Amino acid sequence: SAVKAARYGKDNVRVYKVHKDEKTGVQTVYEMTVCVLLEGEIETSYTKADNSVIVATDSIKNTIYITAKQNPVTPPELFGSILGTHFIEKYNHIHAAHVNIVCHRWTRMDIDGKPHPHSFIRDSEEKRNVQVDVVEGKGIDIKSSLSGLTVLKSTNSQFWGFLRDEYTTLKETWDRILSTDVDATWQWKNFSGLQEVRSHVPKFDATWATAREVTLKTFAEDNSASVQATMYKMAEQILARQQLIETVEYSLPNKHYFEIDLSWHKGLQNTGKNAEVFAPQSDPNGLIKCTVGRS
Amino acid sequence: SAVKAARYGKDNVRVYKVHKDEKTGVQTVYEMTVCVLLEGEIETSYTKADNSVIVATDSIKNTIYITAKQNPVTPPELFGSILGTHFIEKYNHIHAAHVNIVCHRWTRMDIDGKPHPHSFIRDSEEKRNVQVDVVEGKGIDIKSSLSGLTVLKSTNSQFWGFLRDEYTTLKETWDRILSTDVDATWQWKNFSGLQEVRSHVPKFDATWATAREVTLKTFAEDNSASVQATMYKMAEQILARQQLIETVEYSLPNKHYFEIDLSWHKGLQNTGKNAEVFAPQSDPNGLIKCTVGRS
Amino acid sequence: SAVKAARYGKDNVRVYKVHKDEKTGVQTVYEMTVCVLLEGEIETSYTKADNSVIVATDSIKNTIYITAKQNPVTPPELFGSILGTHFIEKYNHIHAAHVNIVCHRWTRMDIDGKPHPHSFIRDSEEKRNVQVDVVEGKGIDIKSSLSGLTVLKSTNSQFWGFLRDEYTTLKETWDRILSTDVDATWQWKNFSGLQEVRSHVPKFDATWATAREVTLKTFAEDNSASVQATMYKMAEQILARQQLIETVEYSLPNKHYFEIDLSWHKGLQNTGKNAEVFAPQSDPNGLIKCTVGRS
Amino acid sequence: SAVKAARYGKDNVRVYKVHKDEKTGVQTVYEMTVCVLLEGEIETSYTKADNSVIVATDSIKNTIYITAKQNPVTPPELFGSILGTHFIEKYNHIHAAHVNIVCHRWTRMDIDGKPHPHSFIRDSEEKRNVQVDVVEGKGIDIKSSLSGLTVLKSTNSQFWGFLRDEYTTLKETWDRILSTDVDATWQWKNFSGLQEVRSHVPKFDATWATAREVTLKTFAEDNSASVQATMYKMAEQILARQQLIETVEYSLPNKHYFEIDLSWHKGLQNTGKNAEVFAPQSDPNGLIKCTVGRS
Ligand SMILES: O=c1[nH]c(=O)c2nn[nH]c2[nH]1
Ligand SMILES: O=c1[nH]c(=O)c2nn[nH]c2[nH]1
Ligand SMILES: O=c1[nH]c(=O)c2nn[nH]c2[nH]1
Ligand SMILES: O=c1[nH]c(=O)c2nn[nH]c2[nH]1
Ligand code: NA
Ligand code: NA
Ligand code: NA
Ligand code: NA
Repeated sequence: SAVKAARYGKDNVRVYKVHKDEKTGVQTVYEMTVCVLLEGEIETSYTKADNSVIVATDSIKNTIYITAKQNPVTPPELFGSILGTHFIEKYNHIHAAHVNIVCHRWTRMDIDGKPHPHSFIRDSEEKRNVQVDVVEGKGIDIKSSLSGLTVLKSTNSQFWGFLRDEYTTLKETWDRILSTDVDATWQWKNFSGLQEVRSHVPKFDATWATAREVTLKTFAEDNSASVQATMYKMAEQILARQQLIETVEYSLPNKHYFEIDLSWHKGLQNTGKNAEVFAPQSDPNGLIKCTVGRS
Repeated sequence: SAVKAARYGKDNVRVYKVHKDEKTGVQTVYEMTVCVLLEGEIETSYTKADNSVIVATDSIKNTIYITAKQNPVTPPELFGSILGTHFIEKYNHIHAAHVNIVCHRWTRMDIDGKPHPHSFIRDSEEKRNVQVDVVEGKGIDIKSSLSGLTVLKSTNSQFWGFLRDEYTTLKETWDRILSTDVDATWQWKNFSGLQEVRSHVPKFDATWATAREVTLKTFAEDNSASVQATMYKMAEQILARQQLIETVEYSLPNKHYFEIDLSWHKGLQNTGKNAEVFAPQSDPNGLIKCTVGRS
Repeated sequence: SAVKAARYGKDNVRVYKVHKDEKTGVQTVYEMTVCVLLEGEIETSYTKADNSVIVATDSIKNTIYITAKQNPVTPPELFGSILGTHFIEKYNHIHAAHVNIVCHRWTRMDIDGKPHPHSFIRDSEEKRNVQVDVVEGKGIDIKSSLSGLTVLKSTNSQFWGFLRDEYTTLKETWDRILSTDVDATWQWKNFSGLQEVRSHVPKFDATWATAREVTLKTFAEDNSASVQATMYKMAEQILARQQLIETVEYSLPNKHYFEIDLSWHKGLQNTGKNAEVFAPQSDPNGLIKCTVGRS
Repeated sequence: SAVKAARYGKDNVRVYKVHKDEKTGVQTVYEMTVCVLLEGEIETSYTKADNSVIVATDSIKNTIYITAKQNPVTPPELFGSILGTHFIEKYNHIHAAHVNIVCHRWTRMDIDGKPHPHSFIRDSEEKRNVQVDVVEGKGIDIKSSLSGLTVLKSTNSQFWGFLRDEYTTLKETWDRILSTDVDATWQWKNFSGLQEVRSHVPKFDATWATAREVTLKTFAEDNSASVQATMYKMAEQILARQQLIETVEYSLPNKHYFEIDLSWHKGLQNTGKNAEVFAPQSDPNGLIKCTVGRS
């Protein structure tokens, strides 16, 4: 037998950082969960019990805290690039670092119409994520994403004209509920190293904001022919607005809400144009994916 | 042996309702999870296999949908009271109904600065709940609550002057992070029946809004001596603003964020006044509760 | 306003303890999650910011580890009683301690037909729990339980003869699937203090084993007329086998598995006597409870 | 813009099937959760709102139930292969089907030492999974796995001799606790189609059993030099025992249990050779992966 692939590191490292403006008294907090996995010339730890090649996962944990102390943690694309580069430069025999960061929302509270200097609320479990792969001699590959953005529209979704055969029971519809949890990922062109990532720093927050805005507006305004058609419209717009993105991937569940026929009870009308009360279905769910790139 | 207590019903009934304004084209959605448990002269279903006394839990499920079709589902205090009253009036041998409702957030989207007519976002997993106990001859008892409101302040929390003995290692502090998930319950005076609940309908949404506002402002503005002292201030204010509330109960975890001593690494300073990077602790957590009533 | 009730402490304290037999080399592990909440003369911490009355929750955490180091952690009824008694005896102004323990399964592995000396498997998420309330001058109240015991029988469950009215759509059946997650609690007679709890130590593990065995055998062998009737049979037997138990409470979900009519597809027969493929329903679910005591 | 990749289908389809032996009266149940995603000539549903190419996800759901009615559902490798093949053969424009199956445990109850004919228990949340990719003209690729197998050993694990530098605080140890949740995947050689999969049917259950047995015995008996070294030993043995497997992948968290220094309290000794009480850590955790193939 032979080791074909190996990676190891530390997962689920929770990190909080506070920034304190001495002039204004305003504080800003960041909270993330970080995973770092390393690859390199480490096969002998598996095959020969040679621990000399192992940077202990506990040390990886320490390094994450030290790096957060000495560097900006925002935008997460930058922090992830700094963290991954550290490992490949510091250790001769480590040749790739894989950094995943999940950013948790701490949104500044408004009290009496004014932003509070040091109080925050978790407004939703929506996350902003990055995956950064730093590979020696091959640069820095970054995939940015938003996830856990849960939306619903109560009309202006249709689904008709699909294939009908002996396995089909679904009725065509011209008015249904559409609800989903949005997972959207944009993949940046390869960067040559940290200097290049640093050169593009302002684009990271701006592109996240654009991706979010395009997703929300398109969902709200499209008279949707299907999840497929609506998601493609979102991806097309993101690619148009940021030239440094190579591909956009969406993964969308179709979280079904079923009509409830109540006509058995005193002829109560609750279907079609008379539908008011629906039964949300926990499972199963449609799952629709697409990756959109440039012509 | 004898049956000392019994209750049965349907849990986890998901319900969605849409309201459509024909004049303006605006749609408003409500989504809840409902549990209804019944009590009454039902012992023989347990002791003698006498199913004749059982209103099937499937029928309870149907009744929830029918009731939602025929009645307002907001405020949830009213809907719960209507639903519970139905069971005790309809069935001679059912003498109490226990209705629990969890309301899920569907907040209207703003697109380009204007409220969208039929698109919604789940902004946080904060819930608004009710527990309604309808008991034949004893009226309607309602407990309203908010839960899952997650907040953090990065300074203006202290904890010193506590008991110190041979079990104590905790250092006194004059500046710490305070973070919690708020669970707050206000218990209404007993209502004589549905007519009385109907008479107070506007107070339900207004009191929820007050409870939320008081919680947020007090958390943000109190220079907190302890979770205990801050929570008492919240409860006192709610009781002052709504005379029809008898008690307010808070249950607050203290979600700890620990300093990380990095001085072992190149004398890096990250404690006390120099603390910037902290380690959020998933467990254990303090848990602090109090019920506040009137003198 | 006045403080009507207050309790505070530490939740989610994970504890592991190992016992090592020096003679045989056999090791035995215990893992639990512990919560301890205290009550007493502590109102002033809430009303006056008087922390002098607060035993810090961090100190409660330390005490749990110290107590586990110095005492047996099994049976959990005993450990909980020792832990609660400590707080009311040590602190003059603390008058009640509420201890909740969840015991996690670590079952000794069999390798090649022989029990391994120091390797364990988590065989299911079934838990054994205790709630111990130690109240100064009022003794020790213990509720023992098992939870998370998930079972299914594929036949020998019926449900017919229930109330039928205009809200009823459920068909009577003489053969259905029955599946549930068992939550069973037995409440001991009040104990005067630790000496009395110590006197009954062997009864705790034996009664847990009896409760589990009675639950499994009754579920498997009863030709069930309803969840109600089957659960009552379980409770009756437990009360018969242990005189020191005052009440037994069961709380059982009815986790539905629905028939799927496939007759629309080539007249395929999959209902009634021909039912082979079913759709498990995640929600809603029936919920049936009963508390059984002595005549 | 252009569609670079697309797949869509139905996720979270829960399925139960019962087999009834008429001769013996013995019943056997199977429960799974199934996901099926399709690929093919479907770009126009995204780009042109052309639904004519869409096999509705609802129809995919129906097909799963129909297929389960007409075919064995065990071993899951076979069922997944039948299900995937159906889609590529039935629909001209569908060229790949991706089937994921999670099998849930329903283990026959022993009552009074004898196997019960129709009663089952969920003994642990361990799963047996398959991923089957059926690609037109390219055969059938199957990855089989077990997951959620949670184990702990209380001694006979070591970790010393790792890299030490200025980021290192971890002490070397010759005796620690090792606990993990095992995720193990074996990838079969490509099969030419269903006939070939059918030819190897007995190997599927036997290889799963071997993988499980090798994992448990190796974990229990290895005096482990590291997670890396122990996992490699497991993989090597599986590859030796089944020639039709090409690679074995393990992904193992290192779920840490920390010593608790209690010496501050009356010089209590609870570290090193005196360690009895430990603190399980929920996070962070090491994460160690390896893929082992043939020389
Ligand atoms: O088994 C281990 N492998 C590792 O890579 C490691 N790093 N810290 N502790 C560890 N234990
Ligand atoms: O066992 C049952 N008990 C009930 O109360 C019930 N209601 N619907 N189905 C049921 N099954
Ligand atoms: O606010 C607090 N209240 C308490 O009771 C406590 N105990 N430890 N830290 C604490 N913080
Ligand atoms: O938007 C949809 N896309 C689909 O592929 C589908 N299949 N069923 N319903 C559906 N809705
Ligand atoms: Na390197
Ligand atoms: Na009545
Ligand atoms: Na006392
Ligand atoms: Na095809």
